[PDB]
Order: sequence, then structure tokens, then C-alpha cells
Amino acid sequence: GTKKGVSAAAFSGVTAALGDVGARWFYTWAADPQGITAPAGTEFVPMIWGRDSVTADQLQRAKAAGSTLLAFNEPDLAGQANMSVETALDLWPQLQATGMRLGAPAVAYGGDTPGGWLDRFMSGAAARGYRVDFIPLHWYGGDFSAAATGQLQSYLQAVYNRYHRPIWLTQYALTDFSGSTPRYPSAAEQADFVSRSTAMLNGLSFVERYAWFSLSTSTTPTGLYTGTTPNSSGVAYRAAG
Ligand SMILES: OC[C@H]1O[C@@H](O[C@@H]2[C@@H](O)[C@H](O[C@@H]3[C@@H](O)[C@H](O[C@@H]4[C@@H](O)[C@H](O[C@@H]5[C@@H](O)[C@H](O[C@@H]6[C@@H](O)[C@H](O)O[C@H](CO)[C@H]6O)O[C@H](CO)[C@H]5O)O[C@H](CO)[C@H]4O)O[C@H](CO)[C@H]3O)O[C@H](CO)[C@H]2O)[C@H](O)[C@@H](O)[C@@H]1O
Repeated sequence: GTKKGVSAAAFSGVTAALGDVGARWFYTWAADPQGITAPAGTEFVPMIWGRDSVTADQLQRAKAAGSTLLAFNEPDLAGQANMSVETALDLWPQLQATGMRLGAPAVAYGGDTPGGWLDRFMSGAAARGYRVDFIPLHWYGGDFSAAATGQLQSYLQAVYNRYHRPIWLTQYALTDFSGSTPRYPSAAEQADFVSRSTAMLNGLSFVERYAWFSLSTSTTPTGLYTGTTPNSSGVAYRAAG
């Protein structure tokens, strides 16, 4: 339906790639499309990335560029938004005051863990009477087998069962970051996971939207397209619902 989206950046060919792959929505990790011209039928979803992203200007730009707002990117990691739950909660009224459908900050991991970043954020928000409309998640699988899709499914289910909010999957791929250098699947393994994972996600009623990381090989080695040419993963993503 309207689930299948992507993360994107303004490479030459971006408008053509977005249209080619059938992306119904996209985001850029910023408050506006960052120089991307969307094709017809493709919705831009703004993001407030971190603490210093929360300004009158970014929030006004966000509301002009879209109608759904993603909050901070991986506050739980020192290399990303690097924000305590309490700082996220104290900033939340400024995002909530936009009136837009509002995503939780996207935690890198452990969204189902009692006492973890999300769990303390959701508990604090409930106690303050704040609105959290949906939960975006991130997941990178280290097992490159046919078992990967069921592992992804179990994490999304776990988060759904804990908070009972609709789920978005805003960054996902196969990548192992457990070693000193990232480890990536073979092309065939990655295309097979694209096919199985999208079929699962399309059938899971509490998943609203999903976004493969990422549209371009200029962003990441798990990219779907190089310029306007899909690889076997882009072809599989194109063929997904
Ligand atoms: O607005 C003012 C503000 O602007 C910012 O600029 C924006 C810029 O920050 C943004 O950058 C994008 C970037 O966020 C994004 O990063 C991804 C990253 O999320 C990904 O992280 C992974 C984790 O996901 C992974 O988690 C693991 C998990 O899956 C597994 O299940 O469990 C593990 C258990 O712990 C777990 O760790 O862990 C690894 C290893 O640590 C992380 O690497 O990593 C990818 C790959 O490197 C990284 O790409 O990437 C986007 C694409 O590059 C960037 O775009 O981009 C915006 C638009 O350009 C900018 O506006 C400034 O940075 C702030 O300073 C400003 O104040």
C-alpha cells in the first residue's frame, strides 16, 4: 500500500531513483528535503535530528514541508543525537506544539528493554501526559541467513507489545557492526533479505511504514541504487508492495 519508503540524500539521479523504486515516502534526517525534488506521489517526512535541531525555524520549516514529524535520531548513541531521556522529554513540548503526527525518537537498539532509553522515554512521556503517536525503530541484522526476517519481526513485535503504538522501521538492513570494521552480506544474501523482509513488513498490520537504509550506494554500501541504476537489492525493493 503506502508503507514502502526510503532514506535519501540529494545525489544526481535522486528524483529518478525515488520514482523508479516506487518510494511512497522518504526522509532525509533533516527538517526539509535537503535539495531533493520529490516525484509525484512521494511524501517527504521531516526529522528533528537532535537537541540543536529544536528551533522555531526548524519546526516551522518541518511543518511547511510535511505533515508527520520524526524526532531525534539515536539519542542512545554517543555518535548520533547523544541525548538523555530527560533532555528529550524537556524538548518534547516544542515538537508536540507543531500539532503534527509525532514519532518517538528512534533508538539504535533495545527498544523493548525494561529500563532502556525508549522504555524510560515512553514512561516519562506517559507520566507527563505527552503525546507519542508512533515509534520508529532501527535494526541492523548480523545473521545474514533466511532467519534474519523472523529476527527483525520479533524485535518489532516486542516493541509493539510493550508500548502499543504503531511501528515505523526507519533504518534497516543487514550490517554487522560487532567487529572493528562493518560487515555486509553478499549481493544475493541482501537481495533475498530485501524480498523476505518487505513481504513480512507488508503483512504486519501494526507496521505503518518502513525505510531500507538507504536509497544510494553513495550513502552506504547497502544502497539500493548507484546513480539511477538499481542493483539486485533495488530491483527487489522496487518489486515489493
Ligand atoms: O539539525 C541540526 C543537527 O544536524 C545534524 O546533522 C544531520 C546529520 O547528523 C545526519 O546524519 C545522518 C546520520 O544520522 C545517519 O547515521 C547512520 C546511523 O544511524 C547508523 O548507526 C548505527 C546504529 O544504527 C547501530 O545500532 C546497532 C543495532 O542495529 C543492533 O541491532 O544493535 C547494536 C547494539 O548496540 C547497535 O549498536 O550501531 C552502529 C555502530 O555504532 C551505528 O553505526 O550508522 C550508519 C552507518 O555509519 C549511519 O549512516 O546516517 C545518515 C546517512 O549518512 C546521515 O545523513 O544527516 C542530516 C542530513 O544531512 C544532517 O542534518 C548534525 O550532526 C548536528 O550536529 C546538528 O546539531
